Amino acid sequence: GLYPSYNTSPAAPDSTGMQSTAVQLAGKIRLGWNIGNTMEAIGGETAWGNPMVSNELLKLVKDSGFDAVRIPVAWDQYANQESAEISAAWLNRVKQVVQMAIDNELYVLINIHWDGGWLENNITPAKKDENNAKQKAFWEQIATHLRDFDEHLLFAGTNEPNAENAEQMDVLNSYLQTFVDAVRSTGGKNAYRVLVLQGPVTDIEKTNELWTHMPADTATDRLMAEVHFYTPYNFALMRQDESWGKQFYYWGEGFLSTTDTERNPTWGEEATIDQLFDLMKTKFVDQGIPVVLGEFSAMRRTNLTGDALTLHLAGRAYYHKYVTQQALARGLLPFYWDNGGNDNFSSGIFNRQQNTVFDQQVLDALLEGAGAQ
Repeated sequence: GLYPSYNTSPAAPDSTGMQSTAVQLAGKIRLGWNIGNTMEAIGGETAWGNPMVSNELLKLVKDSGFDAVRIPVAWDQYANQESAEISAAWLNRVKQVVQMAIDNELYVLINIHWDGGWLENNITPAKKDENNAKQKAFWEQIATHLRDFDEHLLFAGTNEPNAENAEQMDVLNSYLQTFVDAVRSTGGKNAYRVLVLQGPVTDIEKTNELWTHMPADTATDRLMAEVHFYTPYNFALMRQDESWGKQFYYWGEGFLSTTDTERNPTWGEEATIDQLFDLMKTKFVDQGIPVVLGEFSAMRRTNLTGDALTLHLAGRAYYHKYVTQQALARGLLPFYWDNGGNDNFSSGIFNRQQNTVFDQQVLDALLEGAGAQ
């Protein structure tokens, strides 16, 4: 093999604290929070402006009404490029963060994120073999090191794998199978752990078009699918007008501008959100496969001013409430994308520097959406 085996201590299978099926575990999660721009940051945990994950942050996330965290994690930059050995200090750091989250009674989804793109931007026949070898080596290590956590810990094999056609989807299916095999090979509680597999680009329409099967699993009923959501992009993330379209500042029936109508959406309103989520209910949920809505948020436009800003913030809160509520009604588990920022074009709802709530308006909307307030 390209790399040595990192399945060095496989353990007898253990179902202790692993008694929930995927469907049962999904029923315990109504609202999640991503620790964005932190453990996945290129250059290190603080490189993208957030503090190291703290117990105080995880206590505040739980106390604020979240049931779960999604923890984007980088790995490649911590690995020896000859051996694929991940730094012991980094594996211990991730284990410490998982332990703190579980100490605060959160469910935890750990992934390999974009991670500088080694996998994510390389869903190609040319990279298939070398990426399967690194996927296997990395997951053997991650799974071995985190093997003793109970079913509060879930694994997600990839983030937003760039598969745009059937040929790339076949490569992605292989990367997902490698993930499952590697985790299961380590035994112990990893014989039973719920694993989460990503649709192509985590895009609902591409998933609907290209996805055909889950990986084979030695476990039964321990898999979930994952999609993300930024629809409509013009509202949620777009930071400048383009030749092909304009930023929307406003979203939601009864949160639309009567004055600057050109900043209201021309597509991607409530009916489209329902339509897209129904595709996933049809394909996955109503076939007994829960869906993790692993990443969604519409960024704050604090570069607006006055009545326009007020109207923007009211429709942004409504967008988050609507997405959360409509996801849950259709069996998608909503995980809010928080990049930690509190300035323009950001998504942090907490002030991470001081462990306080920065944006109670969006927090309230998420909790109302979840039926929590």
